[PDB]
Amino acid sequence: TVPDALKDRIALKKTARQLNIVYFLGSDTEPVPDYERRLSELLLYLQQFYGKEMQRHGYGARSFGLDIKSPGRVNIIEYKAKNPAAHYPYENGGGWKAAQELDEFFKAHPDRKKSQHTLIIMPTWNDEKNGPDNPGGVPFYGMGRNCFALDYPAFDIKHLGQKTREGRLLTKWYGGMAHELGHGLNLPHNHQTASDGKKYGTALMGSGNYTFGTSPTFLTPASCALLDACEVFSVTPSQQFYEGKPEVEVGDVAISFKGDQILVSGNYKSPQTVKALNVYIQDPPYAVNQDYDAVSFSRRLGKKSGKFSMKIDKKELEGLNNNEFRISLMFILANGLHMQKHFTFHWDALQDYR
Ligand SMILES: [Zn+2]
Ligand SMILES: [Zn+2]
Repeated sequence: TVPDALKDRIALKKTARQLNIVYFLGSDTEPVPDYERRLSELLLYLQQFYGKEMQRHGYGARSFGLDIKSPGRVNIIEYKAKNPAAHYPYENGGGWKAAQELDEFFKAHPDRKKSQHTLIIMPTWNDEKNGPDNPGGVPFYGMGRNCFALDYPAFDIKHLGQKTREGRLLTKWYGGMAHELGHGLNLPHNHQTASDGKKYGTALMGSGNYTFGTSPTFLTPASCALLDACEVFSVTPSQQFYEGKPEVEVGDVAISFKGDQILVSGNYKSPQTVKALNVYIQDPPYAVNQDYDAVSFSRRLGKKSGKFSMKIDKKELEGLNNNEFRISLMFILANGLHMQKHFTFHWDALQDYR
């Protein structure tokens, strides 16, 4: 009743909002057997991973909230869809179609919606391409505050880390869920620093979807700074999330290069508290799926206005190898919105900025 992988687990702080879990069934789709237990175990272990990382970074035992209906059992919404499975495929807006239908379901049942974040899980298609040994066919990506992942018969934590086809399949699809959930929880891609890579392994939002459960995987300071400002990690019920627009004035920005060091400083002013500054340094190209390489840093601010100061060591920029690089400054607000400013440089023609 308790898998071995959950025997080591921490008590977590109650949160003001919880991640919704929807098991999304096409009108012609049968659940994968034993999904309530299998997915509860996997989700509770995922919750442990995120909560232990938040604690290790100084935020206390805070994870994404889950609605628990009995010991070891998540309150999963089993949703029977209006249309057959073929109507909500990975491609061509299948995920948006599912999400719109769930918007209708939550409008008609607002008691069952516990936050603005939802993880939708669909069973694998079973055809000539996909099946229990090669899951796929369904949405599998982040979509705003929503994210999509899948289920299949061996999607069971008992295989975690095992040197078997089931174990390798699990790290692929469980690591995948962990990473897509990160996107759903407002996380962009980022890469571990050189020092963190040596101590803690592979960043989950970098290539950690390939390592989760098999080799050491972790969450960066910058990811934890965003989770600190994510609705389902809130221990402050007075705080409302994601309303309005990010309003930050950023002035007197200086970026200077002195030996091996990158100096970043400036001032900020917001009507909201500014929780933190994340700094991302990456090689081109810069699209939202060409940024697995962005090495990230974070600094706590915690005021509505003030100055920021940061020295970044170039030797921590593990993996970067382009003459051209971009520094992004991301200001994270208390309501979970953020704004960014970008600056591009060239190592062979380094120009201090303002
Ligand atoms: Zn991703
Ligand atoms: Zn890049």
